Amino acid sequence: KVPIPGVKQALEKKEGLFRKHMMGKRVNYAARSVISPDPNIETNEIGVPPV
DNA sequence: TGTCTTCAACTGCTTTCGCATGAAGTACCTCCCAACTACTTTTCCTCACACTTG
Repeated sequence: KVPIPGVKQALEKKEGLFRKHMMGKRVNYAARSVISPDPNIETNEIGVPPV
């Protein structure tokens, strides 16, 4: 009945410590935001909000 | 003596990335707690009978 996981469960499945914190990670110096159109910028630029 | 064949039980996975917002188990046990009522507690107060008198 929901037995605390051991190191084998800790390392595998969807997570696989390898998959959730090694093959992909959170990163610093990053932001996420809803994108808004704008034709006046270059086609190679990105409009960054002053925040 | 030696090699071969099918079935059923067992293994591991089968969208990604984030918000929310975290909450909730529970038997067995209880000692603690809050209660109503009664009972008990500490200081204080005030009167009273007998022998004897004449």
